[PDB]
Amino acid sequence: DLENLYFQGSQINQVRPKLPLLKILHAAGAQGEMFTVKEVMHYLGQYIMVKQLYDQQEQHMVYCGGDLLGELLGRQSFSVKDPSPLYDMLRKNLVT
Ligand SMILES: COc1ccc(C2=N[C@@H](c3ccc(Cl)cc3)[C@@H](c3ccc(Cl)cc3)N2C(=O)N2CCNC(=O)C2)c(OC(C)C)c1
Repeated sequence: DLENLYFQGSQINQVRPKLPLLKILHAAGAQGEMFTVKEVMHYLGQYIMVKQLYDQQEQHMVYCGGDLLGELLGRQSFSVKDPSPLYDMLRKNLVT
């Protein structure tokens, strides 16, 4: 089966975060250094919640400036409604 052959070694698609992003996931309670992209998103959400980087009024708004997360994103702020910067950062900080 060629479809089986193609997908072998590639059915979970784990990533190894680059060291600064790994430190963020660890601060949100992650362990080890291999994750699914779904796990990375869970831990990043948790990180923002535990470091209180969101705005209690406009909870879609993240103020990451002066946090390690802001350094990785190259931003002072972002909205979960317009998550382009997060896509960019994860493309650069997740290794297959
Ligand atoms: C209107 O209020 C909302 C609405 C949605 C999100 C959100 N939306 C989820 C989400 C957003 C963008 C992408 Cl690309 C993926 C997932 C996910 C998330 C995951 C990673 C990051 Cl870096 C930020 C947010 N994410 C969350 O982490 N949420 C889910 C909703 N409530 C929560 O308890 C936490 C949200 O996130 C806060 C952490 C800012 C707040």
